[PDB]
Amino acid sequence: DEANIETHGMVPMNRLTDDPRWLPAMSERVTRMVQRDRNHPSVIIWSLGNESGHGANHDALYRWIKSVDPSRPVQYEGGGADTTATDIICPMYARVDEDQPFPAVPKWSIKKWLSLPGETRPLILCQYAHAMGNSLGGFAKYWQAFRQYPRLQGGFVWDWVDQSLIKYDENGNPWSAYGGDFGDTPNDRQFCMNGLVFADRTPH
Amino acid sequence: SGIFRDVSLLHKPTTQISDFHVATRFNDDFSRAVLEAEVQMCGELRDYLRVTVSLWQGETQVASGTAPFGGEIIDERGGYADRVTLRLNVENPKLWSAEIPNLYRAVVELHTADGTLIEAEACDVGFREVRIENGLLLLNGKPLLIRGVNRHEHHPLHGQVMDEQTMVQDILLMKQNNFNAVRCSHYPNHPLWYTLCDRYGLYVVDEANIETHGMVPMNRLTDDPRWLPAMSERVTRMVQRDRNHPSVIIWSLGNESGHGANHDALYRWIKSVDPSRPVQYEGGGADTTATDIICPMYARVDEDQPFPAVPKWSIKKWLSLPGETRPLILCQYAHAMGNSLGGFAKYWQAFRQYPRLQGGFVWDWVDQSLIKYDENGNPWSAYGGDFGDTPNDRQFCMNGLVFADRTPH
Ligand SMILES: OC[C@H]1O[C@@H](OC[C@H]2O[C@@H](O)[C@H](O)[C@@H](O)[C@@H]2O)[C@H](O)[C@@H](O)[C@H]1O
Ligand SMILES: OC[C@H]1O[C@@H](OC[C@H]2O[C@@H](O)[C@H](O)[C@@H](O)[C@@H]2O)[C@H](O)[C@@H](O)[C@H]1O
Ligand SMILES: [Mg+2]
Ligand SMILES: [Mg+2]
Ligand SMILES: [Mg+2]
Ligand code: NA
Ligand code: NA
Ligand code: NA
Ligand code: NA
Repeated sequence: DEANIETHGMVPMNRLTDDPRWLPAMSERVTRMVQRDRNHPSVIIWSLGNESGHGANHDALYRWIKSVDPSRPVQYEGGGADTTATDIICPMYARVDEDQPFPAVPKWSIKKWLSLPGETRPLILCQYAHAMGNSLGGFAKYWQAFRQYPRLQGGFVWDWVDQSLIKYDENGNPWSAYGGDFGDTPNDRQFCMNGLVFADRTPH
Repeated sequence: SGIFRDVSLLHKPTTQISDFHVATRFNDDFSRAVLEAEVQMCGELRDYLRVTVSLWQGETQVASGTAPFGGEIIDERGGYADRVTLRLNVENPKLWSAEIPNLYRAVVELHTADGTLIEAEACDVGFREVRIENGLLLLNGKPLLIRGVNRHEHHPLHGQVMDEQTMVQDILLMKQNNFNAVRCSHYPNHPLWYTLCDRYGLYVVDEANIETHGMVPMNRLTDDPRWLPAMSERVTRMVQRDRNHPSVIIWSLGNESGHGANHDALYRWIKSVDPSRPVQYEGGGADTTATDIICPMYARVDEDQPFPAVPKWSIKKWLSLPGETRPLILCQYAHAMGNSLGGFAKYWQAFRQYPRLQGGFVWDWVDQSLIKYDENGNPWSAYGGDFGDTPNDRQFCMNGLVFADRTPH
């Protein structure tokens, strides 16, 4: 269960989450979620949101949850996937054997990440295998690694269902539309369709 | 069998230096060091006796300390009146490593206050710190990448007798072939070897002469307290002999003797007596309580071999097993028997990618073949069974990167 906090478009990404003036608004997104959902057995992990860098507001909120509900781990991927605001190394799109050593926020091979000096946490990818279009090549390589390494405890595929929307042609017949099809601009075109299933639930 | 290393006579004074230990400690950036030397005497104590420890860089004396005997109080009965510890401050020391084997000379003099020398002892000193931190084996604060080989003391004509020319030949070929480390498989070596490794620059794993491989199970003796005394001397007397060589960076408790409580006792003894070097030991699964380094033999890079009790996990996976944090350096890997070394690049790629995979020691340097002569008197290379020996293990004695005469494979 994940708080409704994503500030991906900021530059740098943590511009708001490291600003104390935004701590109150962020706090309510996290606290009100825990107050609503904490009795559901299906929730096993809380997440602090998505793609909002790593700011001090995250560390304050991580600790709040750890205090109020010690029954569930807290994870958060921003700022490098392995910051002090996450109990689980939870990268997005880290590869199985290939490192992508981006500055400040490298994406190590998952097998390598587990054993970096001093690291001891489990690793569960918050997003992996981007199923956009004809994709999922290399899926098996993840599963072989998850089964061989105890601390590679799986992951969440990206993602379930294409976000295509229905439009109707001049003859009234429906068709699947994506970014820019409503006059929207700028837009990111077909990047909204990344699912294992089509919007109507037919499998890819 | 036989008397296969040197025999000598040594004439010491009755009041003499009976032992000395040199340690070097550093500040955070290695810009300052303290050399501390504990010196012990035998003989009759006299108030006019003194010890001076002097440190030389070439022909220049850089530090010195002099004191009478009498150590600090250590317990309710006092201290060692027959010992003294000198402490020398050394600014910006030249550090020792296999890359640049900088050495100083320490001279330990037992003398009188008014200047007469009774006798002197001395050693080459390499300033370096070896420690494991955060899962990495560091030398002078930097993480090593061990390009090692295991080397037996073997000569095809002389057997297990070692000579300077051969040792030098081996070191030169090792360095010329990008090795920086050697494991004394599986016993303390001829004394000259450590002096050469100190001077030419190779990291050394010094290993006690204890291997009980043929027991069933392998720890039958090493888990038996009645064998603790015999084992103990093999480890303690090695540390007593070799502790002042800078090239020795890691102590090993022996080889292929399972994992017994005697190992745990001896591991602890070394950690108490010499905190300056990690202790490793592979027996009993390579990651037991008796080793500071996961040090398997022939663990594969990607492939697990999950043997009961003593599995050989893929080295990449081993590092990350739940709770594990130690560095991993293979004590033996890539078995170079005959036409072999297939797969060698796979190890290197992994060692460079994983910080905590810090290398390994290839098995092994030189084939143990022996020369025999045909009726013609022409020589030929012999292996197991060729002397009528039986049972024997045939050509398993030839696993070297070089032939017995040092020609490369
Ligand atoms: O389905 C789209 C996918 O995009 C991911 O971001 C892609 C790539 O876009 C660049 O604009 C960013 O600066 C770069 O860091 C980023 O990796 C995003 O991580 C996923 O959550 C998803 O939206
Ligand atoms: O160069 C020989 C090599 O033998 C290694 O042991 C090999 C093999 O011996 C068999 O008797 C056992 O069934 C098996 O478990 C063992 O692996 C030894 O580990 C090396 O140190 C080396 O002598
Ligand atoms: Mg666009
Ligand atoms: Mg003098
Ligand atoms: Mg046989
Ligand atoms: Na797993
Ligand atoms: Na998308
Ligand atoms: Na490495
Ligand atoms: Na052999």
